[PDB]
Amino acid sequence: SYIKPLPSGDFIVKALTPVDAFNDFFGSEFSDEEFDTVGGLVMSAFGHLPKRNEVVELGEFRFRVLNADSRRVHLLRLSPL
Repeated sequence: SYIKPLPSGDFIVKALTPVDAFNDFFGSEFSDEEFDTVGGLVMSAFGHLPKRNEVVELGEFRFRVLNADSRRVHLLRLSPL
């Protein structure tokens, strides 16, 4: 549902993924008090609505925008650092 494994070892992650769920999958420690969803985590780090192929590094991961529309991020590619 939330994640799709890729054979590179990266993941496609839905922006609506709860941060609690994300930390459980990936071993990260992002704040579930400060953030509700991965897209919120990413949009805060950008400080704007990103376009496809914008990238941010947070924690031990790289987040690359695969899909966003005019309102929100939809899909991120997650790579380990």
